[PDB]
Amino acid sequence: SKTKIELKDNWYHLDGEKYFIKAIGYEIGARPGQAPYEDERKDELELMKFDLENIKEGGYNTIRTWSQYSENQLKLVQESGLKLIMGIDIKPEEDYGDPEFVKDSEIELKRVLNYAKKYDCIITYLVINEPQTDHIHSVTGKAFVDLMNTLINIIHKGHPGIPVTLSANAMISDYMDESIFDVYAYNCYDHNEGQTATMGFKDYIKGLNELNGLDKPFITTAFGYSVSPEGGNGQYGSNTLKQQSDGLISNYRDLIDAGAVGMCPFYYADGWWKGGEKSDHSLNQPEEWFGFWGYSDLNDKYGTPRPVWFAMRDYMKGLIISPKNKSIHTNTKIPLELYNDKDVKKVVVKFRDKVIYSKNITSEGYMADELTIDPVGIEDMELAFEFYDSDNKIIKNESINILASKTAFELPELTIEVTPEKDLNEGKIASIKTKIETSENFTLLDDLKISYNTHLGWAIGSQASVSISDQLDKKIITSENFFNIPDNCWVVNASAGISVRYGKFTFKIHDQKIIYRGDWAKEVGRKL
Ligand SMILES: OC[C@H]1O[C@@H](O[C@@H]2[C@@H](O)[C@H](O[C@@H]3[C@@H](O)[C@H](O)O[C@H](CO)[C@H]3O)O[C@H](CO)[C@H]2O)[C@H](O)[C@@H](O)[C@@H]1O
Ligand SMILES: OC[C@H]1O[C@@H](O)[C@H](O)[C@@H](O)[C@@H]1O
Repeated sequence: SKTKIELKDNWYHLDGEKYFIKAIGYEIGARPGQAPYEDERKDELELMKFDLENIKEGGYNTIRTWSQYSENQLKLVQESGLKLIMGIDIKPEEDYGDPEFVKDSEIELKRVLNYAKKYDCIITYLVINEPQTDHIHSVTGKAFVDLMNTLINIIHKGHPGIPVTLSANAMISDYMDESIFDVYAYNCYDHNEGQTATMGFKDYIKGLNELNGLDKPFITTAFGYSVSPEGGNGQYGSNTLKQQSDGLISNYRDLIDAGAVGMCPFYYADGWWKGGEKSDHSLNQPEEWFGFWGYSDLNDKYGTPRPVWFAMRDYMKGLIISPKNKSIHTNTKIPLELYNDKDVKKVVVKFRDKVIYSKNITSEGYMADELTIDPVGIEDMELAFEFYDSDNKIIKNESINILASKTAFELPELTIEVTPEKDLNEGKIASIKTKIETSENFTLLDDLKISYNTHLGWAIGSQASVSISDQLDKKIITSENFFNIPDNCWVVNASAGISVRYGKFTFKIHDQKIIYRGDWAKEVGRKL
């Protein structure tokens, strides 16, 4: 009598009902003094009970993991009521083409499935975490793609009806074909650099979903901020607790706006192990301070929640999927899509302090309806949503900003032409020629940003800020920027973008090219 999972209209459905995955990343075996990949493996059931209870009280309906649970650990999750997105420990730096590696991975996965298939709390498998561009280049995309297929197929037979995808960072694996998987997924971070500086976070991830083809559900397997005392660069590491909390909420809205119907904020609690020494909480390792919970000292096995925990719990009470923030509408009818928890009994939408939508909610979960708006010409509109509880008291406010008209209209447009256009082998030097078709009434703000992300490990590559002050009054605004191509660049994401404003509506216009060195990515690269 197990949960039927159906993927359609780019949503997960459980037992016929659309189901927004409100997950959180969760790693057991990562208390101070512990390292989950090196220590003798323990079930840690007492600490899991504490954690699973905390996570239910934090508002989540799902956990997301990196490493397979034992049967004992799975049964506890099963009995908790939470859903599980279970990662499999398939070492990313290993040779995917090595028959011993393949066989060990297959034997291990089959061992897991043999009991895991009894536990219907599992709603997705993640078959690998974070394969690096250069490594794939080195062992070949075919080795990679063949391994993914092998494991996908073993899961489809061993635990039927459960979707399979992977954990892949959007900043380094933008180029990758994800069409072999059942759902599209990225780890998504907003550090306002490279792709996220040009396109902005919303538009970057949405672009990838469009390139993917808008034909499967899309989820995020990670996002968030580190509150390390120091270390990192820009917004990576070294955030305040307030920055962390405000950042998760900005991320949550943005990624919904990119089409996500499942969310795995990163993550439950700090892992001191992650910067190298598990017994020490290093002041300058961003990676050891990503938790929504932190530990006081080496002996603290429990920890306490940081402000982000409470902001997230509050934010998740009522989710707005449509309309989307920074969306453009040319109809008077706007799709409304909500995912309410059981405490939301009424939703109101206001424009300029006037009710345009009111509805008593009698059942939790997904609901669709339509908003009627009445824009004059091209009208920027802050849509003020209000969620109320059973006592008619507001428990959440959220704005959705739209740009609306009853009639089709012109936006300013940014396109790029990139050289080499199609094959990096054709020269040692690149160019990005940007062209902005302006539109009066739309103000271009600040600097044009250019990114030539050559994908060398985590490094962003060259960027450039170009002033367009001297050109603001022209219909067509141009720029040409040059970049040296590293010999070990196998793929590049070349992009450009600028901020635009219409009344109080601010957004970005941008364009993007993904360009490969040779035919190395015939198998692994996205086919359009
Ligand atoms: O089980 C698979 C794999 O796990 C690795 O350890 C993982 C980390 O890779 C992971 O890293 C996070 C990213 O997935 C996410 O996108 O961003 C955050 C912030 O930058 C990263 O920390 O974190 C989890 C949880 O601590 C770890 O379990 C192993 O290193 C690897 O050997 C193993 O195959
Ligand atoms: O410096 C390396 C780090 O850079 C960040 O942008 C990534 O999100 C991290 O996962 C990575 O380990």
